Amino acid sequence: AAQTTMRINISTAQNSHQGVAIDTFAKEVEKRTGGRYKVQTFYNAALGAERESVEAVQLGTHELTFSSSGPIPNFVPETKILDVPFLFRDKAHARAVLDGPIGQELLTRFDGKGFKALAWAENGFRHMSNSKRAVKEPGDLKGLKMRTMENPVHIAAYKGFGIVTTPMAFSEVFTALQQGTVDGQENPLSVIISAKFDQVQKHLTLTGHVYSPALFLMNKALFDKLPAADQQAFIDAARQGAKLNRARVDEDDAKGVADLRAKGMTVIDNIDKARFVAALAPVNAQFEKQFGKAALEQIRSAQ
Ligand SMILES: O=C(O)[C@H](O)[C@H](O)CO
Repeated sequence: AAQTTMRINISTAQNSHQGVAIDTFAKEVEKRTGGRYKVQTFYNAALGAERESVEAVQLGTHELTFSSSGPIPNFVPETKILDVPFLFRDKAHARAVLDGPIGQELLTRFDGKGFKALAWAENGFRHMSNSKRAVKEPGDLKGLKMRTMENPVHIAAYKGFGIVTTPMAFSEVFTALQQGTVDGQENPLSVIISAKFDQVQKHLTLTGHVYSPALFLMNKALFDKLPAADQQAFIDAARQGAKLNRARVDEDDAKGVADLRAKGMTVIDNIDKARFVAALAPVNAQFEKQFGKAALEQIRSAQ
């Protein structure tokens, strides 16, 4: 029987929340299509880091990618609202928003930019790490040189803390931290652990300053050529991928502080979040003007 082999990649390790996502997706696609579609999985930025990969999928040089929302505004501007600091109360809030009508509407914004966005998934809440000093209050961030993703909302937000930002593809981060080009970076525990950033970062604070969604993306032309039953199979495979992805994030978050302490990191997990929110007031006010009160309240009031 005719079979098609496609490729999907991530910037992170096979042994991570995102590796679980794409391995689960590949297994489900094969099962739900009775072997007529197979998906080869690639890790650690093989086939490109996130921005390059989203571009590649748009071009069609490979078929699929799983990416955080970080580089997405370079392609689909509507997702920026999700990247606002301190927008989501907790993972349940974020997941409910993305799975429900608000997130579905955002998926439709990908169609006109040459993707099928199969499903929302999760990277996690992001936390600040660095080599220089323990961060116990927002003032401790001032002057730190921090790598960021290629995301305009994060860059503006972190400048609000007095951080000196440098956007970089994820594939360059470990080496930049090791060499001291930047003092630090920010990422969920799922990434910090799987990327072994404990080896090149002494300090971590659970600032939880933004929620980082992720997405399964497919080249639109390729998706549209799938038979209808197979389109449905790919969507359902992605949703199952998101389920196991989120479960792994939950496990990582539950055990991660003890794990990273055992590995030698000084992890500050007791901070006054209100103080960090207050520090961003000027930039918060700009985001409120940018996205509008209705859209931000629509998300904040979701339950
Ligand atoms: O820091 C980043 O670039 C991302 O969190 C990473 O590629 C996983 O999605």
